[PDB]
Amino acid sequence: SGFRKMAFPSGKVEGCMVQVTCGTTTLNGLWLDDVVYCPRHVICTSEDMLNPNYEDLLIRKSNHNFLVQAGNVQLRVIGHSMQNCVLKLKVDTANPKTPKYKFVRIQPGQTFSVLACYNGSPSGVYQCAMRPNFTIKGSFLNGSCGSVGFNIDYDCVSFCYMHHMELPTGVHAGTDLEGNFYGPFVDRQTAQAAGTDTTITVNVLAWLYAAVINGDRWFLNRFTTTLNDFNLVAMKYNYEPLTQDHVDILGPLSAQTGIAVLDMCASLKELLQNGMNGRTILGSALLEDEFTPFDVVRQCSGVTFQ
Amino acid sequence: SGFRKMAFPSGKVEGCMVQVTCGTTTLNGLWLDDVVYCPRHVICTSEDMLNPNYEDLLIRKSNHNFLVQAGNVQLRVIGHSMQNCVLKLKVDTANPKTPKYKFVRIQPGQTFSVLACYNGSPSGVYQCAMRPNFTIKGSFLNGSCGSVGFNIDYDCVSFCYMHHMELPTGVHAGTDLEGNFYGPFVDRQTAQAAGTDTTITVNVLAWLYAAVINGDRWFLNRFTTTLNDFNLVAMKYNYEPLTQDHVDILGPLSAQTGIAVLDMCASLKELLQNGMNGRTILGSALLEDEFTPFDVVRQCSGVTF
Ligand SMILES: CC(C)(C)c1ccc(N(Cc2cc(Cl)cs2)C(=O)Cc2cncc3ccccc23)cc1
Ligand SMILES: CC(C)(C)c1ccc(N(Cc2cc(Cl)cs2)C(=O)Cc2cncc3ccccc23)cc1
Repeated sequence: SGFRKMAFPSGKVEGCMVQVTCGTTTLNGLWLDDVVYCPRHVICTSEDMLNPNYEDLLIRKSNHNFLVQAGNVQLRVIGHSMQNCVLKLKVDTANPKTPKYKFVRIQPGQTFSVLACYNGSPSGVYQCAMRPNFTIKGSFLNGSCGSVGFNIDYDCVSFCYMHHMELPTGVHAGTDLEGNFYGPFVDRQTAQAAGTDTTITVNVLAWLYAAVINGDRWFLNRFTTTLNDFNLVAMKYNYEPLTQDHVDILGPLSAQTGIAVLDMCASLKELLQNGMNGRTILGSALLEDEFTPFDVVRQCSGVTFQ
Repeated sequence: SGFRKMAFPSGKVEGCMVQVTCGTTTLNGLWLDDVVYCPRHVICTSEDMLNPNYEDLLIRKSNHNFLVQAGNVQLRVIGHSMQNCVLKLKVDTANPKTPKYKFVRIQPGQTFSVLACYNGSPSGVYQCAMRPNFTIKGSFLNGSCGSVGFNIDYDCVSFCYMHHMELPTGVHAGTDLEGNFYGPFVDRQTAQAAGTDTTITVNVLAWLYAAVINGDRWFLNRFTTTLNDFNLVAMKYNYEPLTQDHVDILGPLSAQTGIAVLDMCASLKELLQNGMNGRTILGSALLEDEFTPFDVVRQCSGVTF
């Protein structure tokens, strides 16, 4: 029993964190094979960040202007290039602790684990969701840039996030490991604002199934709904539209609990209309939307990573 | 900025997890130097669990009745002893991945990271508090027994918890790594229940200071309180007493924010009286009590390992 915000064990990614220094700017990099990945703004001064020309800034740097530390052991940079908003430093040494890995770009609604790092040392690990406005509600302090987000699937680490910036509301923005930003943001110090955020409907349904599996059933009801009628109500409360694909993905949880997806949709419709009436679900007074259907299955069926 | 329930990186503990099998029972063990630690109930049948005599059950075992697996590597057991409710299996090989470590017993209110494991493989990591009733609100399924709780300071892992059992409310009970149970619990399938749980007051105050540090002050008020008047009110909402020791521990956060401890106590009294009125504090509609004052400082000052 029990249901907790659960991160993947961080060990395989701990092996890959390094410190990258360029001038008086120190942040985190990700060392895989003979390449170190980090945000390209590492080459920028505070004054540079206002209107940076990254091509021109990089053209002026040599390999030896970049100090890479792996624990307290110096890696020699033998090459540098830019892919979109990430810097790739080629180093003389392949990382012996390099795990099996892919670079994956995730969809809004999908979750991942963050290894928060400072000076190339891991501080801590937590679970996050890519919001529909392409931001994450993280815990990052000055020096966290180059901290990575990952999912572990079977034997393989899937890196999906690199941290670049904090927005003025205190939410966070970054890229995939190919340097492509999630959301309509740029790596410049300029007025940038998170768009209006919505609730991740398929995840709230997943979390209601988690509640049922943990013996909390007060919200279930005799009513049903069509997909269309559910979406007409849900959109009024700033909930993402629920697709047929969402319904199919919730198939395994529906089968395990014996509650049809559209019956759980009918339960949610009444919760949105009526509220909770001062009751709670899995120790929360709000409807939680940062657990995916896979997250609920993994934690409720005890899948491990080796 | 931002504030999140944060576990310690689990790498140093991942290196130490093994599978222990005895008969039809498989659970997790902790391999440090040439010893494997696991719950002693590994030597029990389902029938054995109501009134086991562990001295009698253990004296009937040989070294080779214990199958220890570290990945694909069979470890040979060359000895076994019992310390309270943990089994210590002596193995032929010292763990090359053994970190610097200590065995510590924590107090109620203190937090730690859990590496949840099945068949000696890590599933997941989360942050926990030892509740005042000496239980933890974990996420553990059959096979999780021998999963460990830890705090990391510098390079040193301090192991404070081993998982033994699930209570009927769905909360969890276990031991320190000397085999002494937290609370009045025993390793028998006899009926035992969690005592009435209370809110960890000093941690709620710590978390209110975190909210201030992250630029949220809507919940503050013009009032103060005496310690005694705070405790008479907070006990009526099932909150732990706040001691002078608790007040002193909140000293650094009080100094950093310029909000006196008893002023924050006054704020908490009104939050319990009024609720949130459809607002949140650090993205929560409830008052969070699983962050210690040290946890708030660590996460707001960016400490690494
Ligand atoms: C390298 C230089 C000059 C040094 C630098 C680099 C990055 C930052 N910023 C601002 C921006 C980054 C992007 Cl990308 C667009 S604005 C940050 O957001 C850094 C940052 C990231 N995460 C959490 C933060 C918390 C506090 C302060 C800054 C934080 C500022 C200076
Ligand atoms: C060895 C044998 C038969 C194999 C065995 C060993 C232990 C268990 N128990 C019951 C107890 C443990 C303790 Cl200590 C007292 S009762 C558990 O509580 C296991 C357990 C732990 N954590 C989560 C659980 C969730 C569901 C079911 C059991 C869970 C049952 C069988």
